[PDB]
Amino acid sequence: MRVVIQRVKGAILSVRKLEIISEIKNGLICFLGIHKNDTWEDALYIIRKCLNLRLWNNDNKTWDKNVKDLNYELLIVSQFTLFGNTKKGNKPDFHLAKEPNEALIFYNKIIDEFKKQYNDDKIKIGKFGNYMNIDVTNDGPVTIYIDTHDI
Amino acid sequence: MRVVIQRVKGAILSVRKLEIISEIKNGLICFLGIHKNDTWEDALYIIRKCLNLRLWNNDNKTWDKNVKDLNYELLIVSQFTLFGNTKKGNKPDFHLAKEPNEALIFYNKIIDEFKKQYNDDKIKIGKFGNYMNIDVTNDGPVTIYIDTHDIN
Ligand SMILES: NCC(=O)N[C@H]1[C@@H](O)[C@H](n2cnc3c(N)ncnc32)O[C@@H]1CO
Ligand SMILES: NCC(=O)N[C@H]1[C@@H](O)[C@H](n2cnc3c(N)ncnc32)O[C@@H]1CO
Repeated sequence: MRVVIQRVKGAILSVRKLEIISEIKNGLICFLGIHKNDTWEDALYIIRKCLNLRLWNNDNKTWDKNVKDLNYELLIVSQFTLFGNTKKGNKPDFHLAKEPNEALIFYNKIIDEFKKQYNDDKIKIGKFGNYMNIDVTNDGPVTIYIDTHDI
Repeated sequence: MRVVIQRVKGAILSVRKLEIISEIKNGLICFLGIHKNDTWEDALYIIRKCLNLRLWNNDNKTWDKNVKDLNYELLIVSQFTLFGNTKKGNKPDFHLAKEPNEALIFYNKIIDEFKKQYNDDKIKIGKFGNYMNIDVTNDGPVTIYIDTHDIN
C-alpha cells in the first residue's frame, strides 16, 4: 500500500453534479493507493501512521504534534496512479494496482477503520472511481511518502 | 532523488512579504526532494520524466500527452520532507536529505536545466528555504511518485 500525505490548511473536493461534496480545514490530505496484494495489515500500518505522524510543531520543538492532538481533519482520496510504473516508458503502467471493484470494498473498510481509530466527523473522503477536483491549500508545503512494502 | 508530481488546473504560490510570487494555470506541480547522494544523472532522470510523462489524454487515447505537447506549465517546489523517514517511530526523520546550502545550488542547476529542455516562461518555482503557501487545484487528481534510487 502506498500513500502520499500532504499537510494542508484546507481542501475542497468537488465532482460533477462541479459540485462540492467534501471539505476539511486544517489537517491532512492522504492520496491512497491499494496494491493488488495489499492485506489488512498493510492498511492498518497506513492508518496509524496517518493518524499519529507528527507533522506539526510545538512552540518547544519541531515535528511534535499529530492530527489528533490538534483536533484536525483528514481527507482520504483513492489514487491508483501511485502504482503508475514509469520505469519502462513515459506511458505509466498501472499493472500493480488492485482492480477497482475489490479496491472499492477494501477502501471502504479502511475508511471505516480511520473513523473507529479517530472520529466520524474528522474523516472525509472523495468519490471513488469518479473524476475529482480538489482545491488544496498546502501548508509548508509538507509532503510525506510511505510504501508499506518497504517493511 | 524523489519527486511527487501532481496534475493541476492551477497553482498560486505565496511567501512572507504573504504575497504572491508565482502562479501557473494548467500543468504539473512537482515536489522535488534532493537526496544527499544524488548525482546530476539523478536530476536528468527526474527532469525527463516530469517533462515527458504522458499524464494527459489525447482525443482517442488515454495517458498519451505530456506538459510540453499541451504547452502547459510546471511549478517546481523544493521539498526535503520527501525523505521523512517513519520506519522507526512517529517523529519523521529527515537525515537522508542533502544538506540545505549545497542542496540550493543543486536545485538551482535543476531549474536552469528545466528551462533549457522546455521554455523558461513555462517553468516557475517557489522560495527555497522559506515557508510557502500553495493554493493548488488538483485535476483528477493524478499523483505520480518517482524515486531515482529504485531505477537506472
Ligand atoms: N485519477 C483519480 C483516480 O485515481 N481514480 C481511481 C480511484 O479513485 C479508483 N481506484 C481504482 N483502483 C484503485 C486502487 N487500487 N487504489 C486507489 N484507487 C483506486 O478508481 C478510479 C479509476 O480507476
Ligand atoms: N516545508 C517546505 C520545505 O521542505 N522547504 C525546504 C526546501 O525548500 C529547502 N531544502 C532544504 N534542503 C532540501 C533538500 N535536501 N531537498 C529539497 N529541498 C530542500 O529548504 C526548506 C527548509 O529546509
